[PDB]
Amino acid sequence: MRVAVVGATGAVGREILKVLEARNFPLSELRLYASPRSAGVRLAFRGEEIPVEPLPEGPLPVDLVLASAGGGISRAKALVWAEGGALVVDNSSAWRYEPWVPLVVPEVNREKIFQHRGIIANPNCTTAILAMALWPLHRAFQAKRVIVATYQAASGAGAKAMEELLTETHRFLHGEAPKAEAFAHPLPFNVIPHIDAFQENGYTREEMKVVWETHKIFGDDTIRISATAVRVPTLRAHAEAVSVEFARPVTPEAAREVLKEAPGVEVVDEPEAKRYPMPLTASGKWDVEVGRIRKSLAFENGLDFFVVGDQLLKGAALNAVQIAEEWL
Amino acid sequence: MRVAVVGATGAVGREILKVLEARNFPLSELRLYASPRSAGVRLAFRGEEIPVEPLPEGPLPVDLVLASAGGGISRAKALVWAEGGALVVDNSSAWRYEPWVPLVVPEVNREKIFQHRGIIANPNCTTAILAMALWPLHRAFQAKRVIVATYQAASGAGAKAMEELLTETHRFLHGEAPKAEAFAHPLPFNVIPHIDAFQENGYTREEMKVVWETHKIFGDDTIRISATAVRVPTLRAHAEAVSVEFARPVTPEAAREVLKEAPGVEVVDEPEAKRYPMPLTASGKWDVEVGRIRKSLAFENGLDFFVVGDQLLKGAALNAVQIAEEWL
Repeated sequence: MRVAVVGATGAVGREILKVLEARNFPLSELRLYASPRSAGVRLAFRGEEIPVEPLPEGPLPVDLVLASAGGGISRAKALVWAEGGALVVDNSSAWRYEPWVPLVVPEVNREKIFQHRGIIANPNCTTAILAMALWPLHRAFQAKRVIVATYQAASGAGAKAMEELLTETHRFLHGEAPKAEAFAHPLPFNVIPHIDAFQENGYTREEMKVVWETHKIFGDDTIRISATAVRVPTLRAHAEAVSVEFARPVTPEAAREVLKEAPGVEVVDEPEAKRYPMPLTASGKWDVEVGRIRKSLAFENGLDFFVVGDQLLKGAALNAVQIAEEWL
Repeated sequence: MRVAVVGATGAVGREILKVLEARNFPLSELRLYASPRSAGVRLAFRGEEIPVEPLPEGPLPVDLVLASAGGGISRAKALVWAEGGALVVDNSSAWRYEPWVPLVVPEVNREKIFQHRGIIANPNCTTAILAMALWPLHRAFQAKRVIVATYQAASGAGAKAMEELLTETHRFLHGEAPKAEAFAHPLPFNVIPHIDAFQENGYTREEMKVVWETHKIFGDDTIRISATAVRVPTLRAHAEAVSVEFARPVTPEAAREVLKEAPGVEVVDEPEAKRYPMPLTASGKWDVEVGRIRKSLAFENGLDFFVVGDQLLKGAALNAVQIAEEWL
């Protein structure tokens, strides 16, 4: 199974090698691709060093293409590739909101993988994990209203921004005013209620995704979803205080056992033992932790939970994993 | 006109006297008090230093008393310092919920002042700054359902909890494991979905205050409230993302015009300009920043916004402002 990795040198692309390694993904070939910028650099796989070819304006030669190199190139290459007979999984937002491409999270609509006709859209970060937990609640209790507050990380802004936070928080401690460059403002010791592009209704493209992606990933345009994407001083883990109004009578004790069964969703819920989800323990694991399950006081039949999932893994883990299923 | 500070050395005692010294307070006596732990220290004030006294088991001698030395101590002397003839204004969770005690935020229930019997409670920092936004919106459209995902800083944990945050990040930035002592878990580069202590309902003592406290200051027992409280790696500014369902058709623009006219509350809401509240650009002001005001997609007639206010000031400031009115 010849596989290409368009985007290699990026945060996702780089994690894409290790999970791809860690799941013992059975390749045959090994192809890393980047735009000219990284035309001559080397990464590492199975301890063995592998080159990074710049992308050639001309489709060849692979079975599977795992794209994590912006929408510029993806919007531009998707078709060209799947035509060469390569299965295309893109982590960018170029084909997501398109009627012919399935937007999949293996815990939910794996069924859609085989409804593809050349490409498959990898979901947003904030959406993937939130689904990993919100998938089973929906199926069991039918939601109708979600209100999330995001505690997003630096990795979401790429690797250069993950680094910025290190160096910046560093100069901060030493007196010198943070040199904001990778974010809209200086992020050390602060929060930016601004993740993406502001639309006409007030929300940002990021916020708006929590909805359009859900409405499709679940195939239910009927769920009322509100969300505030906020950037915070954290390396690679996304946090999101969630709330929901249900059809069926919830029970923090019924959502628990149920949650206690869902795949890839470590339940982490113990107040007495100061035991709840945290980027402290979420970052690194393939799972998403979920805690603070409590009978919501806001809604007449609601729940307030907290969720954490590694942000670079809910890019790459669900990627290299959609393929593992393609196999199925 | 004599005043005393009980907890004259704590982070809050120190903002008190500086907004005392800054709002040119009509005092006439400068008695600073603190527990024996600190029975030998001197603070600043109008140029001269003042010695700090250990809390006397002999309540007296003053007219006004800005207490800020904990809960066990205010519970045991509020009544006494009171019988002496002093007016006790306490910034702690100890009297706030007693029937005969007025919980006051000048801008909302000033009149409640003149209906007290010795003690006037000073609400929860995550309520005061939150009340400055929700009040006008509430007495103009009428709240029915509030949901707030707090982003509280280490300032509210304390002085030793701010100082700790700095050295631990620094330590962390240097490749060594944070050694928490001031927080539940290591705070550097992380979020902690737990603030005070857990109640049986599944909610922490923190959240519930943001409710109970709101009911009493507002005079509306009926208002399905719901809080979520998380400590973020920030110095002394508190952020919250809100979503209040309102009865009267509300307007993002109509509500926005209310606020620019609401006291002690500055509006900051220009998306095209990357203009919204930020701990950074709000820590040290007497106004609370509101912005990101938008028509919420969660409910039919609702509003979502971002709120940022300085914790330590909405400790000291709301306290020496209650007294200013104890004069008027």
